[PDB]
Amino acid sequence: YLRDGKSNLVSKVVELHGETYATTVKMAKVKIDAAYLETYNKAHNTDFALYPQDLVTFAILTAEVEMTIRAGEGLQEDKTYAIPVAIDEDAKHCIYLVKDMRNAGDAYKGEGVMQGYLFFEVNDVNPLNTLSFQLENGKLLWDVVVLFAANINYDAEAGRPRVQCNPNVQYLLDNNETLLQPLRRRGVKVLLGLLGNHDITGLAQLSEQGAKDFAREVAQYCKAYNLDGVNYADLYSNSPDLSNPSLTNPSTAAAARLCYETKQAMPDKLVTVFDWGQMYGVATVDGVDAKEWIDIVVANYGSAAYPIGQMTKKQCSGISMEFNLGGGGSLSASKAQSMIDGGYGWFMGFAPSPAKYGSVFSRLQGGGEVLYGSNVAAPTIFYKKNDPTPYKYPDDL
Ligand SMILES: CC(=O)N[C@@H]1[C@@H](O)[C@H](O[C@@H]2O[C@H](CO)[C@@H](O[C@@H]3O[C@H](CO[C@H]4O[C@H](CO[C@H]5O[C@H](CO)[C@@H](O)[C@H](O)[C@@H]5O[C@H]5O[C@H](CO)[C@@H](O)[C@H](O)[C@@H]5O)[C@@H](O)[C@H](O[C@H]5O[C@H](CO)[C@@H](O)[C@H](O)[C@@H]5O[C@H]5O[C@H](CO)[C@@H](O)[C@H](O)[C@@H]5O)[C@@H]4O)[C@@H](O)[C@H](O[C@H]4O[C@H](CO)[C@@H](O)[C@H](O)[C@@H]4O[C@H]4O[C@H](CO)[C@@H](O)[C@H](O)[C@@H]4O[C@H]4O[C@H](CO)[C@@H](O)[C@H](O)[C@@H]4O)[C@@H]3O)[C@H](O)[C@H]2NC(C)=O)[C@@H](CO)O[C@H]1NC(=O)C[C@H](N)C(=O)O
Repeated sequence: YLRDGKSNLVSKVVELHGETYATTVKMAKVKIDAAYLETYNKAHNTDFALYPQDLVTFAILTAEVEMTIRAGEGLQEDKTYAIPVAIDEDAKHCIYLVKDMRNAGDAYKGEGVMQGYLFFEVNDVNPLNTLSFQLENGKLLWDVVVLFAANINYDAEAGRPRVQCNPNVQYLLDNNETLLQPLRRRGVKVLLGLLGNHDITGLAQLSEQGAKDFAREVAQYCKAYNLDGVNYADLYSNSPDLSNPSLTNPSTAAAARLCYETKQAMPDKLVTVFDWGQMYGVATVDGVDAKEWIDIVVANYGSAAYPIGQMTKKQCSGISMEFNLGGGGSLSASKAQSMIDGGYGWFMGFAPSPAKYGSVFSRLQGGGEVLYGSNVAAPTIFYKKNDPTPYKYPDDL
């Protein structure tokens, strides 16, 4: 089979932060197969446009061949383009999903650095508070943020599980242009959190068909509200009704099915998991390795995440900080160096709030110098719930 040589993935998202991106295609010759894009889009129910062929150069396989992707100027941003490359019948193709991020760089801290993953308890805290967190050199600390959380619940009137949004979640989605998109314009990836919610449905207990449908609903939410993917957290569900065709016995295999189907439905977006309950641990679905469908795994406070399948620690958190309750440690110089030495890709934080910024920022001292050459700066603004106005920190608290 054919795959991208650097990631070993048959489907690879490329974010352009400069004018060029170089990789290999690994198996003969390779070619861009524009006709296949219709087949790919039909299979995934996607609508990616073909990346301009004149921007892609191959150095015949030597088997591998160098491929360079150049950034262009005619294209629409916040849009994913495709490079379908062709040498079972699937093993004849791989795909690059290309996004130009040159103008949405404020969270991009460089190649090979650790990245931040932050959950907001949106019942209480405006996610615009992401903007309170910058390094002294102006970069935004938190590459990825989660709206914690929409729920999975049974819709009795429709006879199926659904995404169920409480009034706070729904208000953010309804107001996404003013309360979520300002983050995306600056390069932050905004994920919808999904969480169990005290009925027969759960993220690790959907049947195969139930998981396919719920995955497709989650993808529809991410498309409609212009979001960047999902986090799944398998907590708070009750025992399933095994007589219900949408449900099955809770298991890591059922959870993996949901993750796999979600990536299939939104292959250019992030599929991420909290490692708790039955949400994580099975490394293959339908012969496809987990590196292709778990982009980020974050662990419970006080633990580090671990990779499965072909994943590495680059897809894993090395620290998880509970910013409301205090546990999980600090992102100190010594911890930052430890995590780099261990090859971890992420640090996770949960439930920061402006009233506790003294605590939160105390726990971010020293680490930024090690990770980025620039410490986290003291905050000067904050946001109130549901209010787009930047307020002065700490005076306006
Ligand atoms: C058990 C245990 O412990 N567990 C644990 C877990 O938890 C974890 O997890 C993880 O972590 C984190 C932490 O860290 C978390 O978070 C958390 O969570 C929690 C829980 O939650 C859940 O639940 C709840 C409750 O529920 C119940 O109730 C209700 C009413 O109330 C109802 O409705 C329901 O239904 C339920 O009931 C039912 O069931 C039950 C049982 O279950 C029974 O009993 C009954 O009968 C019935 O049936 C809820 O609420 C929640 O939900 C919510 O939210 C979400 C988000 O979050 C969403 O999604 C949803 O939707 C919801 O919302 C909505 O609704 C509500 C109501 O409900 C409203 O209100 C709203 O608005 C909306 O609408 C879930 O489900 C919780 O609790 C917590 O919370 C807290 O925090 C936060 C922040 O973070 C805030 O925001 C809040 O508010 C709160 O706060 C509070 O608290 C705190 C402390 O804690 C503080 O800080 C503050 O300040 C406050 O305070 C106050 O209060 C308190 C009391 O509470 C007192 O104390 C004080 O004094 C004051 O007053 C949080 O959220 C999470 O989840 C996770 N994460 C992730 C990432 O995922 C785990 C792991 O870590 O771990 C565990 N543990 C263990 O495991 C241990 C072992 N076992 C040993 O042994 O060790």
